[PDB]
Amino acid sequence: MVTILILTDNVHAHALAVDLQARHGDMDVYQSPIGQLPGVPRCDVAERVAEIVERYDLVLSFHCKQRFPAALIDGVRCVNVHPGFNPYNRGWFPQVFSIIDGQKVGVTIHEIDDQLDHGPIIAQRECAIESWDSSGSVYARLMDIERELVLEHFDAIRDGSYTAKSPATEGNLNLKKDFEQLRRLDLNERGTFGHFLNRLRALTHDDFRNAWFVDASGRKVFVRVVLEPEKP
Amino acid sequence: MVTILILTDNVHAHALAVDLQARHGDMDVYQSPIGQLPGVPRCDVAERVAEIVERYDLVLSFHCKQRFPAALIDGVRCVNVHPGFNPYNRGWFPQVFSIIDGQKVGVTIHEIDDQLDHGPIIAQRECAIESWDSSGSVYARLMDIERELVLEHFDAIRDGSYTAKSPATEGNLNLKKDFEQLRRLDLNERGTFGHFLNRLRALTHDDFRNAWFVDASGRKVFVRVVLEPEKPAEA
Repeated sequence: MVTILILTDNVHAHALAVDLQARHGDMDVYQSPIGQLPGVPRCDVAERVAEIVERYDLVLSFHCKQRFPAALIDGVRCVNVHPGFNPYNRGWFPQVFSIIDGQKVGVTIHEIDDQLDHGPIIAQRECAIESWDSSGSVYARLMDIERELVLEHFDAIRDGSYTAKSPATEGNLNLKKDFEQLRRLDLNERGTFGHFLNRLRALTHDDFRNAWFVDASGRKVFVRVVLEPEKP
Repeated sequence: MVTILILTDNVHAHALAVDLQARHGDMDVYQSPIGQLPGVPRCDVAERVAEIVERYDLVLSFHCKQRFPAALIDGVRCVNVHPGFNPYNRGWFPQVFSIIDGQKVGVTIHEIDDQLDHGPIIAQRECAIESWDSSGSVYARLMDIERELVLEHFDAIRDGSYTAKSPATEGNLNLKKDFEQLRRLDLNERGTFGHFLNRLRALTHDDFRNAWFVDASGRKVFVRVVLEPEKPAEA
């Protein structure tokens, strides 16, 4: 008896959403106008507030990066699923920034307020970062944890039977621009080999061409690292 | 009429030798007692000096790492093919060391004397090192260049009709221990990002596990780098 709107542009969250839908039933699964998921219906949130409010009991977003209209937040219960450990490295690509700065990463399910990845926490779970992890390998585990956490908490999210708690501090927020500035490797920058290995593995995600430098002759060169722990 | 002994332990130099033998005829191809080339006959050079000297007119080695017996050098004309640009980064894995120090790398065909990769140069050719090269990618090009250069100068080497010239300087020599020392990445070591990238690419060679660090829990982790230049606009 609970009508749920799911919104996500993320491929892994969408696969999760499709499974929740097969199990729950009264749930629609949409992406935004800029989403790139083929065959997934599209919802322009800013233009659909009264419709969403009239039709749904709960809006459940995954990996949302754009703030919801105040009227939406007020008109219906809005919950977001974020693949970082709030309030640390809120925003873009939490694992990239955690690999670099040592703070916790994980998955957080929280009530939505007017700030990004901010607001009362319903549940969260940490994900360990190993010395040999890259962004891509942490991200993969984060997607498993996300599925594990959401499935465990689904009934309480659907029913509203939790007591959510705001984090104790504001933490820190990373935006797209903070990621873009990390991508560029300054060949002149001094630091430890550990620091440099952290930077390269933080920027390594499957075959994405994230990290780049410009060489002594003006040519752009992309870089990633392959890290392999000795078997125990 | 020139009877040649080729010695090499290297798999690419050996394929080159077999091609030379097909064209030359009067040529035997051997590896050392420690070579790992399957089906390649073995020659213990130190134990075989008198035999080599009587049977052959030229000894031509490729990538030779053990100094030749003095009586051998004196008894028969000996020439080596070394995949570095003498006199710079002589010895082990020149492209590794040149990726790090910016010195020239290449292939050098030289007369053998009593030091490693030292002795009058018959011919050499440089191999450019790109910012995106690894040891592995430079090494593959060095093997092409080696075949190019040796084929070009083979008749002259065979006939002894060249005039070899000693390099003007001693340059420098790397041994196996110098390579092994590079392998351990100290996480506390300080340097530029450029220097560190040079270190990782120098230690990247196909899938060999050359570079490693130990993390704070004592776990050993191996490291390779993948570099790819932005593709030029379509030609």
